[PDB]
Amino acid sequence: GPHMATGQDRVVALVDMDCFFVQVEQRQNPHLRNKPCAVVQYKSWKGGGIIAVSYEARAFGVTRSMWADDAKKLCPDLLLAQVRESRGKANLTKYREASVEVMEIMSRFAVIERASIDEAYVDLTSAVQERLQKLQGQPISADLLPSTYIEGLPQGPTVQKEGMRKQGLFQWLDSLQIDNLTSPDLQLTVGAVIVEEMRAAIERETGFQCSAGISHNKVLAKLACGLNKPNRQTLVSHGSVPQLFSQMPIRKIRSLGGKLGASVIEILGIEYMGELTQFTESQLQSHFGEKNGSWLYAMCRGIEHDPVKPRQLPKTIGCSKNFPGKTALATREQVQWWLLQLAQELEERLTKDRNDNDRVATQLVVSIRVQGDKRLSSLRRCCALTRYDAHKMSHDAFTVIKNCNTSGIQTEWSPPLTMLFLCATKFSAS
DNA sequence: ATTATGACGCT
DNA sequence: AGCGTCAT
Ligand SMILES: Nc1nc2c(ncn2[C@H]2C[C@H](O)[C@@H](COP(=O)(O)NP(=O)(O)OP(=O)(O)O)O2)c(=O)[nH]1
Ligand SMILES: [Ca+2]
Ligand SMILES: [K+]
Repeated sequence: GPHMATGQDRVVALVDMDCFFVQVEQRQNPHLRNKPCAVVQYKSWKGGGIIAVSYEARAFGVTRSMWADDAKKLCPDLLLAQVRESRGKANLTKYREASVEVMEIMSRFAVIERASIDEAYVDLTSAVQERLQKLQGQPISADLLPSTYIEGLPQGPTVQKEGMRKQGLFQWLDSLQIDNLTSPDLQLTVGAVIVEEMRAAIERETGFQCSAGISHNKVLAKLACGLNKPNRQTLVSHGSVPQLFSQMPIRKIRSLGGKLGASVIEILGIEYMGELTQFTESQLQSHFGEKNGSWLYAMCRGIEHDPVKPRQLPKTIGCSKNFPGKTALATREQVQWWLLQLAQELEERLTKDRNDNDRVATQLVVSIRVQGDKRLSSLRRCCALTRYDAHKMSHDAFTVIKNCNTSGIQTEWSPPLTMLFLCATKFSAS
Protein backbone atom coordinates (compact mmCIF):
# COMPACT_ATOMS: atom_id res chain seq x y z
CA GLY A 1 0.00 0.00 0.00
CA PRO A 2 1.40 3.37 1.10
CA HIS A 3 4.64 1.59 2.10
CA MET A 4 5.09 -0.53 -1.06
CA ALA A 5 8.05 1.11 -2.80
CA THR A 6 7.51 1.34 -6.55
CA GLY A 7 11.05 1.94 -7.85
CA GLN A 8 10.13 5.38 -9.22
CA ASP A 9 12.82 7.38 -7.40
CA ARG A 10 15.28 7.79 -10.29
CA VAL A 11 15.22 8.84 -13.91
CA VAL A 12 17.65 6.68 -15.93
CA ALA A 13 18.33 6.76 -19.66
CA LEU A 14 20.21 4.32 -21.86
CA VAL A 15 21.71 5.80 -25.04
CA ASP A 16 22.87 3.40 -27.75
CA MET A 17 24.43 4.41 -31.02
CA ASP A 18 22.63 2.94 -34.05
CA CYS A 19 24.77 0.47 -36.12
CA PHE A 20 27.85 2.23 -34.60
CA PHE A 21 30.83 0.89 -36.60
CA VAL A 22 28.70 1.30 -39.79
CA GLN A 23 27.95 4.96 -38.90
CA VAL A 24 31.66 5.55 -38.20
CA GLU A 25 32.51 4.21 -41.66
CA GLN A 26 29.58 6.08 -43.29
CA ARG A 27 30.72 9.36 -41.79
CA GLN A 28 34.21 8.79 -43.18
CA ASN A 29 33.00 7.57 -46.61
CA PRO A 30 29.85 9.34 -47.89
CA HIS A 31 29.51 6.73 -50.64
CA LEU A 32 28.28 4.32 -47.92
CA ARG A 33 25.56 6.60 -46.56
CA ASN A 34 21.91 5.55 -46.84
CA LYS A 35 22.90 2.20 -48.35
CA PRO A 36 22.81 -1.42 -47.27
CA CYS A 37 26.23 -1.80 -45.74
CA ALA A 38 28.06 -3.76 -43.11
CA VAL A 39 31.40 -3.76 -41.32
CA VAL A 40 33.55 -6.89 -41.51
CA GLN A 41 36.70 -8.07 -39.80
CA TYR A 42 39.20 -9.90 -42.04
CA LYS A 43 38.41 -11.08 -45.58
CA SER A 44 40.00 -14.36 -46.67
CA TRP A 45 37.73 -16.82 -44.85
CA LYS A 46 34.21 -16.61 -46.34
CA GLY A 47 34.62 -12.88 -46.99
CA GLY A 48 35.18 -11.89 -43.35
CA GLY A 49 32.84 -11.89 -40.37
CA ILE A 50 30.18 -9.19 -40.15
CA ILE A 51 30.01 -7.29 -36.86
CA ALA A 52 27.70 -4.33 -37.68
CA VAL A 53 24.84 -3.88 -40.17
CA SER A 54 23.03 -0.78 -41.47
CA TYR A 55 19.23 -0.85 -41.17
CA GLU A 56 18.89 -0.92 -44.96
CA ALA A 57 20.95 -4.12 -44.99
CA ARG A 58 19.04 -5.56 -42.02
CA ALA A 59 15.94 -5.41 -44.23
CA PHE A 60 17.55 -8.09 -46.43
CA GLY A 61 18.25 -10.32 -43.41
CA VAL A 62 21.92 -9.38 -42.99
CA THR A 63 23.03 -9.84 -39.36
CA ARG A 64 25.99 -9.69 -37.06
CA SER A 65 28.05 -12.92 -36.92
CA MET A 66 27.22 -13.83 -40.51
CA TRP A 67 29.98 -14.34 -43.08
CA ALA A 68 30.17 -11.60 -45.70
CA ASP A 69 29.93 -14.18 -48.52
CA ASP A 70 26.61 -15.40 -47.10
CA ALA A 71 25.40 -11.84 -46.49
CA LYS A 72 26.06 -11.12 -50.17
CA LYS A 73 23.80 -14.01 -51.03
CA LEU A 74 21.01 -12.20 -49.17
CA CYS A 75 21.97 -8.73 -50.43
CA PRO A 76 24.13 -8.73 -53.58
CA ASP A 77 24.54 -4.93 -53.54
CA LEU A 78 25.63 -4.92 -49.90
CA LEU A 79 28.51 -2.52 -49.36
CA LEU A 80 31.29 -3.58 -47.00
CA ALA A 81 33.83 -1.68 -44.92
CA GLN A 82 36.65 -3.63 -43.25
CA VAL A 83 38.15 -3.06 -39.83
CA ARG A 84 41.73 -1.81 -39.99
CA GLU A 85 44.47 -4.42 -39.55
CA SER A 86 47.69 -3.67 -37.64
CA ARG A 87 50.44 -6.07 -36.57
CA GLY A 88 48.50 -8.93 -38.10
CA LYS A 89 45.26 -8.34 -36.22
CA ALA A 90 42.07 -6.31 -36.18
CA ASN A 91 42.65 -2.81 -34.79
CA LEU A 92 39.54 -1.11 -33.40
CA THR A 93 41.17 2.27 -32.62
CA LYS A 94 38.96 4.31 -34.99
CA TYR A 95 35.78 3.12 -33.23
CA ARG A 96 37.19 3.64 -29.74
CA GLU A 97 38.07 7.24 -30.67
CA ALA A 98 34.58 7.79 -32.09
CA SER A 99 33.17 6.39 -28.84
CA VAL A 100 35.16 8.95 -26.83
CA GLU A 101 33.58 11.70 -28.97
CA VAL A 102 30.08 10.55 -28.08
CA MET A 103 30.85 9.84 -24.43
CA GLU A 104 32.32 13.33 -23.89
CA ILE A 105 29.16 14.96 -25.31
CA MET A 106 26.91 12.83 -23.09
CA SER A 107 29.00 13.71 -20.04
CA ARG A 108 28.07 17.43 -20.47
CA PHE A 109 24.49 16.72 -19.39
CA ALA A 110 25.04 14.17 -16.64
CA VAL A 111 27.41 11.59 -15.17
CA ILE A 112 27.40 8.50 -17.37
CA GLU A 113 28.27 4.82 -17.07
CA ARG A 114 30.09 3.49 -20.14
CA ALA A 115 28.37 0.15 -20.61
CA SER A 116 30.01 -0.68 -23.93
CA ILE A 117 31.87 0.97 -26.81
CA ASP A 118 28.69 2.63 -27.98
CA GLU A 119 26.25 2.70 -25.15
CA ALA A 120 25.99 4.53 -21.87
CA TYR A 121 23.58 4.83 -18.98
CA VAL A 122 22.67 8.31 -17.76
CA ASP A 123 21.32 9.21 -14.30
CA LEU A 124 19.04 12.18 -15.02
CA THR A 125 17.35 12.49 -11.60
CA SER A 126 19.09 15.74 -10.60
CA ALA A 127 19.00 17.27 -14.09
CA VAL A 128 15.24 16.60 -14.13
CA GLN A 129 14.78 18.33 -10.76
CA GLU A 130 16.62 21.36 -12.17
CA ARG A 131 14.60 21.54 -15.37
CA LEU A 132 11.38 21.17 -13.36
CA GLN A 133 12.32 24.21 -11.25
CA LYS A 134 12.96 26.11 -14.50
CA LEU A 135 9.62 25.13 -16.07
CA GLN A 136 7.64 26.70 -13.19
CA GLY A 137 4.71 24.34 -13.65
CA GLN A 138 4.57 25.04 -17.37
CA PRO A 139 3.20 22.08 -19.37
CA ILE A 140 5.49 20.15 -21.70
CA SER A 141 4.84 20.71 -25.40
CA ALA A 142 4.89 17.80 -27.87
CA ASP A 143 7.28 19.92 -29.92
CA LEU A 144 9.84 19.25 -27.18
CA LEU A 145 9.56 15.47 -27.78
CA PRO A 146 9.80 15.18 -31.59
CA SER A 147 11.32 11.66 -31.66
CA THR A 148 9.83 10.17 -28.45
CA TYR A 149 7.52 7.13 -28.29
CA ILE A 150 5.40 6.44 -25.19
CA GLU A 151 5.33 2.67 -24.78
CA GLY A 152 1.79 1.30 -24.51
CA LEU A 153 0.14 4.31 -26.15
CA PRO A 154 -2.08 5.11 -27.90
CA GLN A 155 -4.72 2.94 -26.31
CA GLY A 156 -8.51 2.87 -26.52
CA PRO A 157 -10.46 4.86 -29.17
CA THR A 158 -4.30 6.39 -37.79
CA VAL A 159 -2.50 4.61 -40.62
CA GLN A 160 1.16 5.72 -40.58
CA LYS A 161 3.76 5.22 -37.90
CA GLU A 162 4.51 8.90 -37.25
CA GLY A 163 0.79 9.47 -36.75
CA MET A 164 0.76 6.62 -34.23
CA ARG A 165 3.73 8.10 -32.41
CA LYS A 166 2.03 11.49 -32.18
CA GLN A 167 -1.31 10.07 -30.98
CA GLY A 168 0.45 8.17 -28.22
CA LEU A 169 2.45 11.22 -27.21
CA PHE A 170 -0.66 13.37 -27.13
CA GLN A 171 -2.51 10.87 -24.91
CA TRP A 172 0.48 10.79 -22.57
CA LEU A 173 0.84 14.58 -22.39
CA ASP A 174 -2.89 15.25 -21.88
CA SER A 175 -2.83 12.86 -18.91
CA LEU A 176 0.16 14.57 -17.24
CA GLN A 177 -0.24 16.31 -13.89
CA ILE A 178 2.40 19.00 -14.42
CA ASP A 179 1.40 20.62 -11.11
CA ASN A 180 2.96 17.88 -8.95
CA LEU A 181 6.74 18.34 -9.23
CA THR A 182 7.15 14.90 -7.60
CA SER A 183 5.06 12.96 -10.16
CA PRO A 184 7.25 10.13 -11.53
CA ASP A 185 5.52 10.29 -14.92
CA LEU A 186 6.28 14.03 -15.13
CA GLN A 187 9.89 13.34 -14.11
CA LEU A 188 10.26 10.71 -16.85
CA THR A 189 8.77 13.18 -19.36
CA VAL A 190 11.27 15.88 -18.46
CA GLY A 191 14.01 13.25 -18.61
CA ALA A 192 12.87 12.49 -22.15
CA VAL A 193 13.08 16.20 -23.04
CA ILE A 194 16.68 16.23 -21.78
CA VAL A 195 17.45 13.06 -23.79
CA GLU A 196 16.03 14.69 -26.94
CA GLU A 197 18.54 17.50 -26.32
CA MET A 198 21.43 15.08 -25.65
CA ARG A 199 20.64 13.10 -28.82
CA ALA A 200 20.38 16.33 -30.82
CA ALA A 201 23.78 17.43 -29.51
CA ILE A 202 25.38 14.05 -30.36
CA GLU A 203 24.03 14.19 -33.90
CA ARG A 204 24.94 17.87 -34.43
CA GLU A 205 28.50 17.47 -33.13
CA THR A 206 29.41 14.02 -34.46
CA GLY A 207 27.00 13.16 -37.28
CA PHE A 208 25.99 10.00 -35.39
CA GLN A 209 22.38 9.04 -34.69
CA CYS A 210 21.34 7.02 -31.67
CA SER A 211 18.35 5.51 -29.94
CA ALA A 212 17.55 5.86 -26.27
CA GLY A 213 15.34 4.51 -23.52
CA ILE A 214 14.03 6.59 -20.60
CA SER A 215 12.64 4.83 -17.51
CA HIS A 216 13.19 4.52 -13.77
CA ASN A 217 16.14 2.08 -13.82
CA LYS A 218 18.79 0.58 -16.08
CA VAL A 219 17.00 -2.61 -17.20
CA LEU A 220 13.83 -0.78 -18.21
CA ALA A 221 15.83 1.97 -19.92
CA LYS A 222 17.71 -0.67 -21.95
CA LEU A 223 14.54 -2.54 -22.90
CA ALA A 224 12.87 0.77 -23.80
CA CYS A 225 15.79 1.78 -26.00
CA GLY A 226 15.27 -1.34 -28.11
CA LEU A 227 11.55 -0.75 -28.73
CA ASN A 228 11.82 1.86 -31.53
CA LYS A 229 15.20 1.72 -33.23
CA PRO A 230 16.73 3.48 -35.16
CA ASN A 231 17.02 7.19 -34.39
CA ARG A 232 14.14 7.28 -31.89
CA GLN A 233 13.69 7.26 -28.14
CA THR A 234 11.12 5.49 -25.99
CA LEU A 235 9.71 6.28 -22.55
CA VAL A 236 8.68 3.25 -20.47
CA SER A 237 6.67 4.38 -17.48
CA HIS A 238 6.18 2.39 -14.30
CA GLY A 239 2.53 2.01 -15.33
CA SER A 240 3.44 0.51 -18.70
CA VAL A 241 5.26 -2.43 -17.12
CA PRO A 242 2.42 -4.95 -16.52
CA GLN A 243 1.28 -4.88 -20.16
CA LEU A 244 4.82 -4.73 -21.54
CA PHE A 245 5.98 -7.67 -19.43
CA SER A 246 2.83 -9.72 -19.99
CA GLN A 247 4.12 -10.88 -23.40
CA MET A 248 7.87 -10.24 -22.91
CA PRO A 249 9.99 -13.41 -23.30
CA ILE A 250 12.22 -13.75 -20.24
CA ARG A 251 15.35 -13.83 -22.43
CA LYS A 252 14.84 -10.28 -23.66
CA ILE A 253 15.80 -8.85 -20.28
CA ARG A 254 19.51 -8.11 -19.88
CA SER A 255 21.21 -10.99 -17.94
CA LEU A 256 18.43 -13.54 -18.66
CA GLY A 257 19.45 -14.41 -22.22
CA GLY A 258 21.59 -17.38 -21.17
CA LYS A 259 21.62 -20.36 -18.81
CA LEU A 260 19.89 -18.56 -15.92
CA GLY A 261 16.97 -17.44 -18.06
CA ALA A 262 16.63 -20.94 -19.50
CA SER A 263 16.50 -22.26 -15.92
CA VAL A 264 13.83 -19.72 -14.91
CA ILE A 265 11.80 -20.95 -17.89
CA GLU A 266 12.36 -24.65 -17.24
CA ILE A 267 12.03 -24.72 -13.46
CA LEU A 268 9.00 -22.46 -13.19
CA GLY A 269 7.30 -23.57 -16.40
CA ILE A 270 6.74 -19.99 -17.60
CA GLU A 271 7.58 -17.98 -20.76
CA TYR A 272 7.07 -14.26 -20.02
CA MET A 273 8.51 -11.79 -17.50
CA GLY A 274 5.08 -10.97 -16.10
CA GLU A 275 4.48 -14.58 -15.02
CA LEU A 276 7.22 -14.10 -12.42
CA THR A 277 4.94 -11.96 -10.29
CA GLN A 278 3.04 -14.99 -9.05
CA PHE A 279 6.01 -16.33 -7.04
CA THR A 280 7.10 -15.12 -3.62
CA GLU A 281 10.53 -13.63 -3.14
CA SER A 282 11.53 -16.67 -1.04
CA GLN A 283 10.40 -19.02 -3.85
CA LEU A 284 12.55 -17.22 -6.41
CA GLN A 285 15.52 -17.12 -4.03
CA SER A 286 15.14 -20.85 -3.41
CA HIS A 287 15.46 -21.59 -7.10
CA PHE A 288 17.98 -18.99 -8.26
CA GLY A 289 19.89 -17.93 -5.12
CA GLU A 290 19.53 -14.95 -2.78
CA LYS A 291 20.70 -12.24 -5.18
CA ASN A 292 19.05 -13.48 -8.37
CA GLY A 293 15.82 -14.24 -6.53
CA SER A 294 15.55 -10.77 -4.96
CA TRP A 295 16.48 -9.23 -8.31
CA LEU A 296 13.85 -11.23 -10.24
CA TYR A 297 11.19 -10.52 -7.64
CA ALA A 298 11.77 -6.76 -8.01
CA MET A 299 12.47 -6.79 -11.77
CA CYS A 300 9.23 -8.45 -12.79
CA ARG A 301 7.43 -5.55 -11.01
CA GLY A 302 9.59 -3.03 -12.94
CA ILE A 303 11.88 -2.32 -9.95
CA GLU A 304 15.67 -2.49 -10.04
CA HIS A 305 18.24 -0.76 -7.87
CA ASP A 306 21.52 -1.15 -9.81
CA PRO A 307 23.05 2.34 -9.77
CA VAL A 308 24.43 4.17 -12.77
CA LYS A 309 28.14 4.04 -11.94
CA PRO A 310 30.13 7.24 -12.50
CA ARG A 311 32.54 5.53 -14.92
CA GLN A 312 33.13 7.04 -18.37
CA LEU A 313 36.33 5.08 -19.09
CA PRO A 314 36.80 1.32 -19.56
CA LYS A 315 38.15 -0.59 -16.53
CA THR A 316 40.44 -2.81 -18.61
CA ILE A 317 42.39 -2.43 -21.84
CA GLY A 318 42.82 -5.70 -23.72
CA CYS A 319 44.11 -7.23 -26.97
CA SER A 320 43.08 -10.63 -28.26
CA LYS A 321 43.33 -12.83 -31.33
CA ASN A 322 41.88 -16.21 -32.27
CA PHE A 323 43.94 -18.67 -34.31
CA PRO A 324 41.25 -21.03 -35.55
CA GLY A 325 41.54 -24.54 -36.95
CA LYS A 326 44.75 -24.84 -38.92
CA THR A 327 46.19 -21.37 -38.19
CA ALA A 328 46.74 -22.37 -34.54
CA LEU A 329 50.18 -21.62 -33.11
CA ALA A 330 52.31 -24.77 -32.84
CA THR A 331 55.86 -23.40 -32.49
CA ARG A 332 57.51 -21.45 -29.70
CA GLU A 333 58.60 -18.77 -32.18
CA GLN A 334 55.00 -18.41 -33.36
CA VAL A 335 53.65 -17.97 -29.84
CA GLN A 336 56.37 -15.44 -29.05
CA TRP A 337 55.83 -13.44 -32.24
CA TRP A 338 52.08 -13.13 -31.68
CA LEU A 339 52.47 -12.38 -27.98
CA LEU A 340 54.75 -9.60 -29.13
CA GLN A 341 52.27 -8.25 -31.70
CA LEU A 342 49.50 -8.17 -29.06
CA ALA A 343 51.87 -6.61 -26.51
CA GLN A 344 52.84 -3.89 -29.00
CA GLU A 345 49.20 -2.93 -29.63
CA LEU A 346 48.65 -3.02 -25.87
CA GLU A 347 51.65 -0.75 -25.24
CA GLU A 348 50.34 1.78 -27.78
CA ARG A 349 46.85 1.84 -26.27
CA LEU A 350 48.14 1.94 -22.69
CA THR A 351 50.53 4.80 -23.42
CA LYS A 352 47.72 6.82 -24.98
CA ASP A 353 45.42 5.94 -22.06
CA ARG A 354 48.01 7.17 -19.53
CA ASN A 355 48.41 10.46 -21.40
CA ASP A 356 44.66 11.03 -21.81
CA ASN A 357 43.37 9.78 -18.48
CA ASP A 358 46.10 10.16 -15.80
CA ARG A 359 46.25 6.53 -14.73
CA VAL A 360 48.46 3.44 -15.06
CA ALA A 361 47.52 -0.24 -15.19
CA THR A 362 49.29 -2.43 -12.64
CA GLN A 363 48.30 -6.02 -13.56
CA LEU A 364 48.74 -8.00 -16.78
CA VAL A 365 46.28 -10.84 -17.38
CA VAL A 366 47.32 -13.49 -19.91
CA SER A 367 44.63 -15.80 -21.26
CA ILE A 368 44.99 -18.62 -23.76
CA ARG A 369 42.82 -21.29 -25.34
CA VAL A 370 44.29 -24.64 -26.35
CA GLN A 371 43.03 -26.77 -29.23
CA GLY A 372 40.02 -28.90 -28.36
CA ASP A 373 38.83 -26.81 -25.39
CA LYS A 374 35.33 -25.48 -26.03
CA ARG A 375 35.73 -22.82 -23.33
CA LEU A 376 36.53 -19.20 -24.15
CA SER A 377 39.61 -19.30 -21.90
CA SER A 378 41.58 -22.47 -21.29
CA LEU A 379 43.89 -20.71 -18.85
CA ARG A 380 44.19 -17.29 -17.19
CA ARG A 381 47.30 -16.16 -15.29
CA CYS A 382 48.20 -12.74 -13.93
CA CYS A 383 51.58 -11.11 -13.43
CA ALA A 384 52.77 -7.66 -12.47
CA LEU A 385 52.67 -4.85 -15.02
CA THR A 386 55.42 -2.46 -13.93
CA ARG A 387 56.43 -0.81 -17.22
CA TYR A 388 54.64 0.01 -20.46
CA ASP A 389 57.12 -1.98 -22.53
CA ALA A 390 55.89 -4.44 -25.14
CA HIS A 391 58.96 -6.69 -25.12
CA LYS A 392 58.79 -6.89 -21.34
CA MET A 393 55.05 -7.60 -21.32
CA SER A 394 55.35 -10.29 -24.00
CA HIS A 395 58.28 -11.98 -22.28
CA ASP A 396 56.32 -11.96 -18.99
CA ALA A 397 53.22 -13.40 -20.67
CA PHE A 398 55.36 -16.15 -22.14
CA THR A 399 56.82 -16.82 -18.72
CA VAL A 400 53.41 -17.26 -17.16
CA ILE A 401 52.11 -19.52 -19.97
CA LYS A 402 55.16 -21.58 -21.00
CA ASN A 403 54.34 -24.43 -18.60
CA CYS A 404 51.22 -25.13 -20.66
CA ASN A 405 53.42 -26.48 -23.47
CA THR A 406 52.93 -30.26 -23.34
CA SER A 407 55.65 -30.84 -25.95
CA GLY A 408 58.89 -32.23 -24.59
CA ILE A 409 60.58 -30.62 -27.58
CA GLN A 410 60.78 -27.00 -26.44
CA THR A 411 60.65 -25.87 -30.09
CA GLU A 412 57.11 -27.12 -30.79
CA TRP A 413 53.96 -26.09 -28.95
CA SER A 414 51.34 -28.73 -28.24
CA PRO A 415 48.47 -28.67 -27.99
CA PRO A 416 48.60 -25.67 -30.35
CA LEU A 417 47.09 -22.40 -29.19
CA THR A 418 43.82 -21.19 -30.72
CA MET A 419 43.68 -17.87 -28.85
CA LEU A 420 45.96 -15.34 -27.14
CA PHE A 421 44.66 -12.50 -24.94
CA LEU A 422 46.53 -9.79 -23.04
CA CYS A 423 44.59 -7.52 -20.70
CA ALA A 424 45.84 -4.63 -18.59
CA THR A 425 43.80 -4.13 -15.41
CA LYS A 426 43.92 -2.66 -11.88
CA PHE A 427 44.45 0.99 -12.79
CA SER A 428 45.82 3.55 -10.30
CA ALA A 429 45.91 7.32 -10.66
CA SER A 430 49.21 8.66 -11.96
C1' DA B 1 36.58 -21.06 -38.77
C1' DT B 2 30.57 -15.92 -35.49
C1' DT B 3 35.95 -12.42 -33.49
C1' DA B 4 37.56 -8.94 -30.41
C1' DT B 5 36.57 -7.25 -26.42
C1' DG B 6 34.44 -5.68 -21.94
C1' DA B 7 31.61 -6.25 -17.64
C1' DC B 8 30.85 -8.78 -13.49
C1' DG B 9 29.71 -12.90 -10.25
C1' DC B 10 31.46 -17.03 -7.77
C1' DT B 11 34.50 -19.42 -4.77
C1' DA C 1 43.46 -15.27 -7.76
C1' DG C 2 41.39 -18.09 -11.47
C1' DC C 3 37.17 -19.55 -13.59
C1' DG C 4 32.34 -18.97 -15.47
C1' DT C 5 28.47 -16.19 -17.37
C1' DC C 6 26.59 -12.67 -20.25
C1' DA C 7 26.90 -9.71 -23.84
C1' DT C 8 27.48 -8.56 -28.85
N1 LIG D 1 34.94 -6.87 -32.50
C1 LIG D 1 33.61 -6.98 -32.37
N2 LIG D 1 32.87 -5.88 -32.40
C2 LIG D 1 31.58 -6.10 -32.24
C3 LIG D 1 30.98 -7.30 -32.05
N3 LIG D 1 29.61 -7.14 -31.90
C4 LIG D 1 29.42 -5.84 -32.02
N4 LIG D 1 30.58 -5.16 -32.23
C5 LIG D 1 30.76 -3.74 -32.49
C6 LIG D 1 30.10 -3.28 -33.79
C7 LIG D 1 28.87 -2.52 -33.32
O1 LIG D 1 28.63 -1.43 -34.21
C8 LIG D 1 29.30 -1.99 -31.95
C9 LIG D 1 28.18 -1.75 -30.97
O2 LIG D 1 27.50 -3.00 -30.71
P1 LIG D 1 25.93 -3.04 -30.82
O3 LIG D 1 25.29 -1.94 -30.10
O4 LIG D 1 25.50 -4.44 -30.17
N5 LIG D 1 25.47 -3.07 -32.39
P2 LIG D 1 25.13 -1.78 -33.34
O5 LIG D 1 25.55 -0.53 -32.68
O6 LIG D 1 25.88 -2.01 -34.68
O7 LIG D 1 23.60 -1.89 -33.75
P3 LIG D 1 22.27 -1.33 -33.06
O8 LIG D 1 21.69 -0.23 -33.84
O9 LIG D 1 21.33 -2.56 -33.00
O10 LIG D 1 22.71 -0.90 -31.65
O11 LIG D 1 30.17 -3.02 -31.42
C10 LIG D 1 31.82 -8.43 -32.03
O12 LIG D 1 31.38 -9.58 -31.84
N6 LIG D 1 33.14 -8.26 -32.19
CA1 LIG E 1 24.46 0.26 -30.79
K1 LIG F 1 25.44 -1.26 -27.73
